Amino acid sequence: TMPRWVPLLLGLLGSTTCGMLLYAWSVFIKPLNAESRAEIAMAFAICCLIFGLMTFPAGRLSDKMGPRKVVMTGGVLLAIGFILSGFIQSKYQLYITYGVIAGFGGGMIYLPPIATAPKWWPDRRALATGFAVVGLGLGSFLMGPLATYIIEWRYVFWYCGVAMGIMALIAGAFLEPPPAGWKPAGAAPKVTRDWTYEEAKGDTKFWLLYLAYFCGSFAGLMVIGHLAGFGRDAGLTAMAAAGAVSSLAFSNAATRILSGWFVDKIGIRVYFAALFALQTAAMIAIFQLGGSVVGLSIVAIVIGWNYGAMFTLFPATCLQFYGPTAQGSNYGLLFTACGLAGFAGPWVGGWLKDTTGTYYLPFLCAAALCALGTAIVFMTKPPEKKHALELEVLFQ
Ligand SMILES: CCCCCCCCCO[C@@H]1O[C@H](CO)[C@@H](O)[C@H](O)[C@H]1O
Ligand SMILES: CCCCCCCCCO[C@@H]1O[C@H](CO)[C@@H](O)[C@H](O)[C@H]1O
Ligand SMILES: CCCCCCCCCO[C@@H]1O[C@H](CO)[C@@H](O)[C@H](O)[C@H]1O
Ligand SMILES: O=C(O)c1ccccc1S
Ligand SMILES: [Hg+2]
Ligand SMILES: [Hg+2]
Ligand SMILES: [Hg+2]
Ligand SMILES: [Hg+2]
Ligand SMILES: [Hg+2]
Ligand SMILES: [Hg+2]
Ligand SMILES: [Hg+2]
Repeated sequence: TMPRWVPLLLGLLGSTTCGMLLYAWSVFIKPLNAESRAEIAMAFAICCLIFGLMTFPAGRLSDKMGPRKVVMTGGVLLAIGFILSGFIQSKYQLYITYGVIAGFGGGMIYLPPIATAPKWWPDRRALATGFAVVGLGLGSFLMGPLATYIIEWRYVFWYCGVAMGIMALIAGAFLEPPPAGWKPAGAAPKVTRDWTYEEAKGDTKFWLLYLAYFCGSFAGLMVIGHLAGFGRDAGLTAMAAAGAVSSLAFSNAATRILSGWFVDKIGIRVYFAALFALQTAAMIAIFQLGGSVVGLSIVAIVIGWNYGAMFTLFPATCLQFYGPTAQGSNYGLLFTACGLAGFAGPWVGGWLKDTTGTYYLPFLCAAALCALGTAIVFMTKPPEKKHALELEVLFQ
């Protein structure tokens, strides 16, 4: 049929499309304001909400009618989203074009490779997931310099939108699970089977993981935007604080592959719980390390490592608990937690800071959420593997 590393390249393409989506708004704040900063950020808020919710229908549709159709619809929708975002005049115009259309298309791109790629790597599920999610830490390294080039803004929307449409159409074009029979390899039994979606959705462990995903995502999104202002409040220059926090991008991208590889070799739960614990420690430690370039860098690298790991390790966990046949539907549901979090978290962090005027409230709230997540992730072990009596009774 085809070499099983191609779905990795596909997930990389799709997720890199998605990372470009996530990166664009940051470069658009100054150009758009040139023609309120909060008023712009509402478009990114809608983008995060629509993306995170639409993974759910994208996952159900991928499981029902295959991932090719969904990734390609998402590519057309996101391409239209960006290209129409270029021909805008109002704020509501941007909300619609970028927040809704683009978020819809991007979510439909994002989910199906995460579900599909591991099916090709039953030997390396987490690493395959990682390739399907690693593009989201690559948007900067590809788009950023060229973005600055073309700005020095409508052109960035139009041209990047075309490029993303093409990458998503290619990534979806060649994307599909392995054929039903053969799995890519190199007295009566007791036949088990993967969980159905209705069975997993009704499982309590699913909702404990859901809660842990919400906590981790919410903490990261509530503080990440504040790291550099923490540094400037401690006496650093804007440029020095900014340099320091920028290392976070490197660690956020690398963790998606590295954690996947690591938990493939040794297992998920304790490493994942360790990453959560370390994130909790970082939310507290910033008050001691955050006032110097080297210290603020260490905190940024740790936070990024932990945060990014979430997006390989939650699907890897979900895959371990319930199996791969319904991974589109199960992970589509579960990601809606990061959907709600990306909607509301950044706003909450800003509001707590303003309320007290200080970074104690958001950082300690985020440390509490990561503590809850540590407990949930560490104590939650996989559920009973299901018994397939309706197949078991075929053996004479
Ligand atoms: C934003 C953080 C909130 C995460 C936790 C949300 C709990 C929502 C309730 O879940 C319910 O649990 C039952 C079994 O436990 C299921 O049978 C039922 O179908 C499901 O609706
Ligand atoms: C900054 C912290 C980095 C993570 C270091 C913790 C690695 C955990 C290794 O323990 C292993 O975990 C597996 C279960 O998941 C099992 O094989 C077994 O219980 C144990 O051998
Ligand atoms: C002195 C004021 C209180 C400080 C310590 C408690 C912080 C309570 C803020 O609530 C926040 O609201 C979000 C709403 O979605 C939830 O995610 C979550 O429960 C929590 O992060
Ligand atoms: O990895 C993701 O998919 C993500 C989702 C929502 C917000 C930020 C990110 S970085
Ligand atoms: Hg957002
Ligand atoms: Hg988005
Ligand atoms: Hg976290
Ligand atoms: Hg999210
Ligand atoms: Hg708090
Ligand atoms: Hg909190
Ligand atoms: Hg809460």
